[PDB]
Amino acid sequence: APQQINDIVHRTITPLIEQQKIPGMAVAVIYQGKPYYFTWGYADIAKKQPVTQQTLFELGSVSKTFTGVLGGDAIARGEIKLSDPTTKYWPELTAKQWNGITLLHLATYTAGGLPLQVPDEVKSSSDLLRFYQNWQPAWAPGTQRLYANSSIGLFGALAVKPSGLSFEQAMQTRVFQPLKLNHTWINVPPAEEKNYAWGYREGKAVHVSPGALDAEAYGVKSTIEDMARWVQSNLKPLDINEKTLQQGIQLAQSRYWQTGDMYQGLGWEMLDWPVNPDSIINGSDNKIALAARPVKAITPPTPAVRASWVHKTGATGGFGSYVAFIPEKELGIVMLANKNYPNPARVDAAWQILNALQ
Ligand SMILES: *[B]([O])([O])C1=[C][C]=C(/[C]=[C]/C([O])=O)[C]=[C]1
Repeated sequence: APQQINDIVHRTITPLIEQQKIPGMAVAVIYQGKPYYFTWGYADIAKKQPVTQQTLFELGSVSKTFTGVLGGDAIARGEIKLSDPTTKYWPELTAKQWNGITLLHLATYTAGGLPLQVPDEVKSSSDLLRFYQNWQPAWAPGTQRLYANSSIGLFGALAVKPSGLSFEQAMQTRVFQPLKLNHTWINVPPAEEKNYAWGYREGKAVHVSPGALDAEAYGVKSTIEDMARWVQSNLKPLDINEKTLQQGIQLAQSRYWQTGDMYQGLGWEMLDWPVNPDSIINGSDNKIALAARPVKAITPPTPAVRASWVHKTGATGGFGSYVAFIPEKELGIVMLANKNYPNPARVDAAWQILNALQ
């Protein structure tokens, strides 16, 4: 890789690994449309397996970006509309609090207070229905944003309903495959277990536990190569030959709501570039990102803005990931680690690297 990239990457990530005690890490910088990889440490401390470009990391919530696109693809196919009420695809949802709550609200965390976590006790199709029937919105729809798995996770599940495909099958067929993300999984197959890094929490090795709507909200695992490719796809969707997917990607980067200087897309979150570091850094901390906040509707939604910083953080009990890219500069970065460390440190590192390249 050009010495410039190599130097800024190493000057930035090295102190990060030491300060945060990150066991293993992979980074990818997309510069002028070309990917450059970097790896450090361990995928498995006990078995001394190093992190390589083939190592799989839990993406955590970055999986929400895949769900936003799959959803957008469904829209481009005319299978769903964001303006359709939730009940059009789940008539069994009869509780009156649901009238007025649209797929857009589920996709954008603006239904009125759906919780972050779906309860552990919710493990079946009937439990899920009961959970949503019983939920009580604290606010009218489309007024406040509350980042939630139970919100976009339901969006993902309802969105693939007309396809007649399972969520995993829709995702494989309509997103992973066309984009050649061949080492990206919702369920890691036996043959790939050997490249599946262990997550580290409090020094103990861990892997994400199964849960309701996990595939739709935080259940994707991937390699630094597939993630770099996922970034290039979102940077330049017009290169995607599959029509509905191309649209879908564009749709996920449209601006539906604004809160502070942040705009909510489908999965992705965007800010106008040039952007202020403190604004994206302080803004990413789990004190702002998860908090209840009023939103102003963007009527109608602004189509994907090329001069934007598009990003998303992700975390599981054992993993910390981050994706950020600037379409107008053909610039992006992917940071995957098997330790869940503070969001501000990720965004800080990512900004130091990308700013240094325009
Ligand atoms: B992201 O990363 O942000 C996320 C993921 C996951 C969660 C939860 C889970 C449970 O259930 O606990 C959150 C968030």
